[PDB]
Amino acid sequence: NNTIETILNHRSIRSFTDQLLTAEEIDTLVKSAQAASTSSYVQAYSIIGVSDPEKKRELSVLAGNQPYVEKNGHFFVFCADLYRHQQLAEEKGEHISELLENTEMFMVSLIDAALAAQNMSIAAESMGLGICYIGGIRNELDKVTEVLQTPDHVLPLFGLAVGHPANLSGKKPRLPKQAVYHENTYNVNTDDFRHTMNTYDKTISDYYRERTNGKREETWSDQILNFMKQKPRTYLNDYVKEKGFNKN
Amino acid sequence: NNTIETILNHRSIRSFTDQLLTAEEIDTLVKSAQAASTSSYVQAYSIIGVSDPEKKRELSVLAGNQPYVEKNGHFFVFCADLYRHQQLAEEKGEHISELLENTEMFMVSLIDAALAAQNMSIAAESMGLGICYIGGIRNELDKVTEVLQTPDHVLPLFGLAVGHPANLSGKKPRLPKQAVYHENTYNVNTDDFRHTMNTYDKTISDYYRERTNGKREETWSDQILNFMKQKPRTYLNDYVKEKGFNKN
Ligand SMILES: Cc1cc2nc3c(=O)[nH]c(=O)nc-3n(C[C@H](O)[C@H](O)[C@H](O)COP(=O)(O)O)c2cc1C
Ligand SMILES: Cc1cc2nc3c(=O)[nH]c(=O)nc-3n(C[C@H](O)[C@H](O)[C@H](O)COP(=O)(O)O)c2cc1C
Ligand SMILES: [Cl-]
Ligand SMILES: [Cl-]
Repeated sequence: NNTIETILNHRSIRSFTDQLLTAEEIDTLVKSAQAASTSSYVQAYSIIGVSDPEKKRELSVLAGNQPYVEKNGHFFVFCADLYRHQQLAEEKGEHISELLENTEMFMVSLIDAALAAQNMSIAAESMGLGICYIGGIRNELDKVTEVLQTPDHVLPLFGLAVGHPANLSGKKPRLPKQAVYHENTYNVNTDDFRHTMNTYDKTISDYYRERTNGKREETWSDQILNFMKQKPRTYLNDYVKEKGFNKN
Repeated sequence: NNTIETILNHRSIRSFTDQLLTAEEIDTLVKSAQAASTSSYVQAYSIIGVSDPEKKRELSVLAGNQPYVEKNGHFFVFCADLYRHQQLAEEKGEHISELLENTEMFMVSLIDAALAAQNMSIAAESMGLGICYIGGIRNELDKVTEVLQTPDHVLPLFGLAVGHPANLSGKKPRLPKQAVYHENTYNVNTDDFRHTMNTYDKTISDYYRERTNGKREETWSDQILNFMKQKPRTYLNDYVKEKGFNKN
C-alpha cells in the first residue's frame, strides 16, 4: 500500500525551499503527532514550533551550524514534558515533583515524544514534504532551554526540520534484517554477527564509493565508531538531573 | 490523505483473533521499522520477534497478566541496543564501553527504538492490523532479559502486540492542541493552563460517562494523579545501570 511505500521511501532532507508550511499543514502535523500511542495516557511531551528568525538561527548555531534548521518550512522542537503533570497536580493542591524524577518517567517521556515525532515525520512525508531530525540541539541544552524558555521538568530532545525539498537526495541502506530482527531470543552467535557486519560494511563502503565517485570508501563500523568518540555530550549525565529527570 | 487518515484513526487493540502474521507481513513490518531515521546512522536497537508460546505466556505474566501479549498475530520486543556497537569496537581494538554507559547514548538508543516501533505501528495499521504497545514488560526487566536471553548493553523497552483485531474498540481524545503545541517559547501562562486543563478534564469525564454509562466519571487530572501515586518502578534506576546503560 501507499503508506508502507512512503515509510520505505524515507531519506533525510537537508535542502529545502523558502516556502513556509501553512497553518493547516502545521495543524495536521501536530494532530498526527498527538495521535500516537502514549504510556498510561500521560502524553508526556510538548512540541515547540519555531518560526522566529533569531531563535531558528540560534538553534542552528547550537546544533553545530546546520543551515536546514533556519532554512525550512517550519522548525519543531520535541520535548520530554512532565511540567504539565507537575502543574496539573498543583491545581489540585498536590506537589508531586519527586514522583516525576525517576528513570522510569524519563523513559516514558522520551518514548512518548519520539512516537509523536515519528507520526509527524510520516504525516509530513505522505504530503510530499521532507524532514530531518536534529539531535544536534543536545550539544548545548542549557542554551536551548534559554532560547525556548522551557521550565523545569521540560527537556528538549531534538528538533524536526520540515519543508518542501529543494533536493531529494537518496536512500541510505539499513542493517541486514538478521542483524536487527531476532527470533525468540537475542542472537549472540559470533559467526552470525561477523558475517552480517562484514556484509553491511561492504554495502556501506560500496554505497559511499558510488555516491562520492570514489572520493569516500569508509565502512559503517569505522564511521559509527569515529563519530561516537567525538562530542560525547557527557554533561547530559548531570544536566538531565538538573532539569528534573532520571534522578537517583 | 490515506496515511494521515490511518494515523488519526489509531486506537490500541487489545483483542486479536488467533490468526498469526505471515513471514511476508513480519518482513514488511521489520523493513518499515528499520526505515525510520536514526541518530548518526547508529541504528541503536534490536527487535525480538516472540512466537514461542511459552515465552509469549511468560512475557504476558511479567507484563502484569496482559492476555493480548500471548493472544496476537506476533509479539515484537523493542530493545535499546549498544551491544552491536560494543562488539564492533572490540573486534577493532577500540574501547567505547564507558561512552555507551552515558545518558546521551541511553537517549540515542531509546529514541532510535521508539521511531522504529512507531513506523512498524503505522505500517501494521495501514494493513488493517491492530497494535498495542506493552510497557508492562518493564515491571520485571531482570526476568524479561532471561526470557529473551539479551546480552549486556541490550535493554528491552516495550513489546508491540500486532494482529487481526477481534474488537475495534474506540478512539481516546488527546489533549487540546494548545496544551501540547507552543509557538517559539513554552507557554507557562497559568490562566491558559487552567482553561485548557478544565476543557480537557470535562472532555475526558464526559468520555468515560458515555463509554461506561455513568459508572466511571474520572477526569484526566484524577487519572494522572492516581497514575503518579501508583507503585513506582524505582528499581529501574539501578537495574538499567546493571545492563550497562545510564551508569553515568
Ligand atoms: C510505550 C508504551 C507502552 C504502553 N504499555 C501498555 C501496556 O503495557 N498495556 C496496555 O494495555 N497499553 C499500553 N500502552 C497503550 C496506552 O495505554 C495507550 O496508547 C493510551 O491509553 C492511549 O490510548 P490509544 O492508544 O488507544 O489512543 C502503551 C503505550 C505506549 C506508547
Ligand atoms: C534523533 C535523531 C537525531 C538526528 N540528528 C541529526 C542532526 O542533528 N543533523 C542531521 O543532519 N541529521 C540528523 N539525523 C538524521 C540521521 O543522520 C539520519 O536519519 C541517518 O543518517 C540515516 O539517514 P536517512 O534518514 O537519510 O535514512 C538525526 C536522526 C535522528 C533519529
Ligand atoms: Cl545528533
Ligand atoms: Cl507501561
